[PDB]
Amino acid sequence: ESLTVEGALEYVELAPQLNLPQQEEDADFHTVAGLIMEELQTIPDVGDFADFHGWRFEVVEKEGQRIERVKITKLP
Repeated sequence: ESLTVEGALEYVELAPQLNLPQQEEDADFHTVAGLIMEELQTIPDVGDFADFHGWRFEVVEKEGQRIERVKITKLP
């Protein structure tokens, strides 16, 4: 599977690689999965997604209640 990360990748680890923008100190999430929950404000099902700074984050696999895998694509 093409362009996917684990839910629990750290923003701090992903972002410098996608040039995502730096976060502030009052950080609301630390992980890809956390990013998704933050934007949605709810428990994402499979195939829920969040758009953020020009990218889309889509939950492809849930293991239980954990977001296991997310698929990163590009927005318009």
